[PDB]
This record gives sequence, structure tokens and C-alpha cells, in this order.
Amino acid sequence: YFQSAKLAASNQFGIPNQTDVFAVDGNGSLRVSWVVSAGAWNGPAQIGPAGLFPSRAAVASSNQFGIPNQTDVFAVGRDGALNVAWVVSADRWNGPTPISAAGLFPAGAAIAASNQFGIPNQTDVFAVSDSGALNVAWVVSAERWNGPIPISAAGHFPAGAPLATSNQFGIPNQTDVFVVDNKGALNVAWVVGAGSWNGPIPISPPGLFPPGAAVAASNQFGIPNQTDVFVVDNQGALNVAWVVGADRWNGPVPISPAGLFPPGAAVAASNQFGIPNQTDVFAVGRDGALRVAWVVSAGNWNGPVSISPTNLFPSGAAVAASNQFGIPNQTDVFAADSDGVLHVAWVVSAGNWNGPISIA
Repeated sequence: YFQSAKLAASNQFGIPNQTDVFAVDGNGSLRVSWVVSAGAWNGPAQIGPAGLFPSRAAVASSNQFGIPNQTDVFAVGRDGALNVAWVVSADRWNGPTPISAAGLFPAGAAIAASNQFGIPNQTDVFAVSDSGALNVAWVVSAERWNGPIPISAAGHFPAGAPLATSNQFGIPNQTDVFVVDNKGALNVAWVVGAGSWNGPIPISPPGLFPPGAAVAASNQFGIPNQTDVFVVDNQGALNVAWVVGADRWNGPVPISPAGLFPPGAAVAASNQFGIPNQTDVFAVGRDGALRVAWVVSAGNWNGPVSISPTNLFPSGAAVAASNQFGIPNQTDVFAADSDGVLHVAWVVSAGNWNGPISIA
């Protein structure tokens, strides 16, 4: 029921011009759709057995850091174990295989994955366990997986809550994780180098965001030391909170009027490729229309502006965004309709938005 990221978009690392979009279908199998350069979309092709996941389980994806040609895809099975599936260059898929014990996470739990910044061959995978603790599992190069281990106290976050991860831009060796706590405050936890985890601490007031709220994070492109975090508040306003350097947090502050989005609506953020200093954030309004808001350097925010018809997507539906690999100046934003059918809208540099169109 949380508006977790049910779609994940990634380069298929090793195939520079390939873009993959991962989803779980109604049969509970993991699936991938893919395109090369400006060619035709393929799929959705099944990855592994049927019925391993709850339908519309959340997914995440990442390079396996240190293995340039490997893409990993994460999802929690029906049994509560975190799984990874992976592919090397253009070979056939491996897994999904479990990387936790069963019963640790809620089925289909939200997941987020990142490099542990400062450790160039380490991949971290985050999710909140059944006990309400933030957990991390991690792998170094081609070694075996470690964890998951708890990095917050139990009972801190809603089990399986949506979360996001980012470098704290400006601090080369810092990795942040963002999640809304049980009281409705946005929190951050962070780690510096191979060190120990700090936080989580609140970075908003309590009562502002619904527990389970979707979160996204990005550099504010063009500001090399700023990290932005996006969440929709209980009033239906899209907010941004942001941190510069090792200074204190700012916000959250609304960047839309109230009422536009369901509280906790799914959010995604990206560079607008071809515009080095622009950051875009996406969500779907209560009216079922996909929206974008954007900022250039240290400018004021623009939008939101509607980029699709009303009633196209479920209110607050999952969104993902990516470069269309091989088209350096193209940004794609993905969402699924009421029947699960993937759609894409896209823009080239400072051009007009196109679509959405339905795709394979």
C-alpha cells in the first residue's frame, strides 16, 4: 500500500547504450523491459520463476560496484527474504537468489541501493525490516554478500517503508539514507568512509509526512555540494529538504501548492540530460496526471507542470527516471497505467516533453 518504487530504471552495465526498466508483474515474477539507443522497446521479459514475489513488490537496481559489467536487481520475496538477480554484459539472467534469511522484511518491501561512497567496490542495499529497523546488506566486488545488519534501533520506521539513498554531495566519502519515521518526520542516517553508521535523526518536524511516504534524493545538478530530498506532505504539497556540505539541513519547504498530490506520493528525481545544471522531480497528481518540477543551478523552482493527460496513471503512482542510454541528451520518465502497462515520456535537452506513450 505504500507508494514505494515499483519500477526501477538502470543502464545494463557493460552495454553502454542499453536501458533496462525492472518491474514485478501480477504473476509475482520479476520482469525487464529494455531498449538500445533510439531503437524499439523489448519485453517485458521474465527473470526467474513465477510467484517468487508479491505482485507489485517494490524493486531496486544498481551496478555491482567494482564489477563494471554487472547489473543487480533487488526485491523481497513472498517469504520475506531480500533477493538479488544479476546479469553480466548481455548474458542470461542469474537468480533471483536470497541474500537474507526469510522472514526479515515484509514481502515486497521497499529497497534502495547505492555505492558506499569512498569505497569504490562496495554496494549497499537498504530496507526496513519487520522490526522497524533500517538494515543494510553489502558486497565488495565479487565476494559473497554480507548482512543485512540493523543500523537503526528497532521500531523506528514503518516496516518496508520507502527510502532513498544518495551521496551527500560535497563530501566524497559520505553516504546518506532517507526514510520517514513512525512520527511523520523525514530522517537521515549516514556513514563516512569505512566507518560506522550515524543517525537516524529527524530533519523535519514530526507530523508533516505520512508514515510510508515515498522519498527521492538527487544532487541539485550544477551545485556540486548540494543534496536535495523530495517528499509529499500531508497537505498534498511536494516538498524539498536540502543540505550543503557538512552544514546543517534546510527545509523541508513546499515547492508546489497544497492539494496537488496525494500525501506520500511516489517521487523520482533526475538530471535533465543535456542540461548539466537542471534537476527534475516527477510525481503523479491526485488527477492522475504526471508532473515535473525543475530547478536550474541555484535558481528558483519552476512548476509543477503537467506532462500527461489526467487519469492516465493511478494517483501518486510509482515513477522512475533515467537517461535513455546512448542518447546523451534524452531523459525518460516511466510509470505504469491501471493495467500494469509501462509508459514513457521523454525530453531531449531543453526541448518539449513527448508522450507519454505505451511501451513494451
